[PDB]
This record gives sequence, structure tokens and C-alpha cells, in this order.
Amino acid sequence: SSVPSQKTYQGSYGFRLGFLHSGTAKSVTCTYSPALNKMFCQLAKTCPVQLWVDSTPPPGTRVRAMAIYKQSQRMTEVVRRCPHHERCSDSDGLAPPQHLIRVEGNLRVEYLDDRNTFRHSVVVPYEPPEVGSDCTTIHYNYMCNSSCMGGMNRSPILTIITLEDSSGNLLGRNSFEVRVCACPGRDRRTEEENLRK
Amino acid sequence: SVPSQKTYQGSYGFRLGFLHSGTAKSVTCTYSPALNKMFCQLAKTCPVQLWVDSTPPPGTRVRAMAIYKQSQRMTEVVRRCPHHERCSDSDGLAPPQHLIRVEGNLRVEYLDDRNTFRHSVVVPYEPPEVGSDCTTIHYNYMCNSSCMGGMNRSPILTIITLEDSSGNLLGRNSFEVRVCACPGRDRRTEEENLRK
DNA sequence: CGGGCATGCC
DNA sequence: GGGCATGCCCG
Ligand SMILES: [Zn+2]
Ligand SMILES: [Zn+2]
Repeated sequence: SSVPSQKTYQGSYGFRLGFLHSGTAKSVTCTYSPALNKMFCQLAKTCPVQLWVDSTPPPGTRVRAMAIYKQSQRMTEVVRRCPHHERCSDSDGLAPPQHLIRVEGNLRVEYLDDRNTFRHSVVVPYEPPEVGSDCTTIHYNYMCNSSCMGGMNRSPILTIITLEDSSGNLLGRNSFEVRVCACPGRDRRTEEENLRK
Repeated sequence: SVPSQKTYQGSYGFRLGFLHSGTAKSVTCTYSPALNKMFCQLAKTCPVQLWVDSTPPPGTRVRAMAIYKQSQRMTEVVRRCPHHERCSDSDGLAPPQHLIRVEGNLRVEYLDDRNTFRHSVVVPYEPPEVGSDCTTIHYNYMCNSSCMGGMNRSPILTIITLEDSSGNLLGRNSFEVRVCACPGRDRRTEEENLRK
């Protein structure tokens, strides 16, 4: 019916994202390309995303992740797990089986299947960093490959990360492209080389 | 539990023939005598010829069923993967879960077995048309051998049985099937892997 | 159909 | 990491 905004918005708290530096060994479970602003990862493997802010949002602030198709031809379509993976019983105990994006390690995670847009998202309460740290790290998992037939079917996606108050009002927004694939190092390297040809 | 795959020509001298289609990369259906194996593309016509020495009785039928070839999966029902089951490729006769359809036969019947839950497709036996010495059935395979959540790279066999009207066996033959994007490429590859 | 390549897997 | 199996796009 409509399309979510993907416009970078630092907001009043100076909200931005950070990623580890991981390298490009042919596989490697998760690697991020600064050149492409694109995460490359394997199915069900830890994808760390760092949340950086300048002030600190109030308690009750939430951090939401949602996938959308990058291409305008599919952008109104909801990003979901393919029929196979939806039915494969790899439940972590909380994530519903149709959801592409999961959060690891957080008892307070909530999954939303919006009644009106039909879009899936996963949301955790915002927490300040630990002592000795400058950022909050969320561990995401992507539960289908970009290639899965009947699901993403090779269509590229964006993950939109939004900072929101308790009622769902926008406080900040950032995004990154993601490719979920068998060989993240190889594929990251390939796409970076295509940028130099 | 596993249906028999024992070849028997039975009293009517029942056996199968296949077109001799060669190995151009993407030939739609091609059969390897050395491998007794059909290689074919998803949803493309796969002609299977029925040859008999004498005409079986009125009411005879011809059934096709797929089974897994490897012992570790032989007990599992062969079915289409979750994706293909749900794609919009119905012919309005075949159940969406069934791997094997018959095209061009309004008298086709499909069965899910009471006890084994295996799928099959059955058509009336018809004698060859005038000028012909065999009867051709046009099968279609509706999932690739490689499909995740289904065959998932496990080899299958198709078992063709000739049956009387009550289902009693008159004859049986079988062939391996690989459903794939490039049947010629893949046949030539397999036949080359036979050699030292 | 199919050269050329994308993308699974070990 | 290499490679090889095996699928898809658009001419
Ligand atoms: Zn999937
Ligand atoms: Zn399939």
C-alpha cells in the first residue's frame, strides 16, 4: 500500500550506525562494506550493528529494524521468509517463523506484524552502552538468503534502523543494504570490484 | 513399505522407450541409455513411450510414481518443495503437491495413497495410433531435483506400472530422473564422469 | 533455447 | 580456498 521512509535522520540525539571491520575471507560469517554501505552475511549468523548517539535518549526509547526491497518495482511488497524457511522449525523461542530479521541475546525483544501495512519488524528497548564502551551493539540474524525462491528471490533489500519513543514516534533513522548469501567475503569482493570496472 | 521398482515385462511384454534427443546444453528432455536416466527441464513435456508385444485387456491403466533412490531417503514421500507447491502453475487437474503430472490427457487421475501417502498419476492405457508401434504419454516434472525443502539434490526414480482396472500389476519399468536447468549439459557431464 | 555468469556448497 | 554443482537472464 505504501513505502516506509529510508532517509538518514540523526535527530536530536545524533543517532548513527557503526559496523565492525571484519575482512573478506571467501566465506566469513558477516562482513560490512564501507564503500557500498552494505552488509554481507550468512543465514542465521551474528550480524553486529552498533548504535551511536551524542546525548542519551530517555528510557522507554525503542530501536526497531525493518527490511524493505531496495528496488521500487518491489518496494510495496513485504519482505518475508520464503515458504521453505518459514516451515523449517528453527525457532529461537520468540521469533515468529515468517520474520526475516531476528535479534539475538535479548529477552526484551518484541516482534511486530503490523495489522495495517503487514510489514514485519523487530524491536528492542534502547540501552546505553556498557562501561568502557562508546556504543550499543545489537546482534541481528537474517533468516533467509537473498536468493531464496518464493521470498527475496534475488531482490536486494535495505535494513532500516529507527529510533523511536514509547508510542512509535520517530527520533532517528539510518539504513544499510544487506545481501544474505553463502559466501559473504567473495560476494563483497565481487561487488566492490564491479565498482572499479 | 517402499514400492517395488523390480522391472517386469509381464505377460504383455511391457517396456519403455524414450525419444533420442541428444545433448545440446538446454535440450528440454533427453534420456541416457548408459545411465537409464531421463534429464529434463521443469514443466517441459517429457514423452515416455509404452511398448507392448500384445494388447492388454480393456480397462488397463498406466501409473507413474516417484521414489527416492538412496536408501537413507527411500521411505520418504517424494513431493514438490514448499515454493513450487505454492506457485501459480496449476493445470487445474494435478494436486499442487505432486511432482509428476500428465499433460494432454483429460482422463488423468491422481492418487494420494491411503497408507503410504505417496503420490501417483494414472491414465487409461490406449493402444498405439494407426501407423505407430508404441503409445506415448507426456509427463511433466514440476520441481527441480536441486530444490531446497524437497528433493534437495537427492536422486529419484520414476516407476511406471501397467495395471488392470482393479490395480493388479501387469508390468513395471523404471528410470532415474534428474529435473534440472540444462539437461544436455548435465547428461553429457554424468556420462563423462563414468570414465576413468 | 543457451553463453555467460550468479550463487549454492564443500 | 579452489573448484564445482547447478540455477537464471535476456539475446
Ligand atoms: Zn529462505
Ligand atoms: Zn521445487
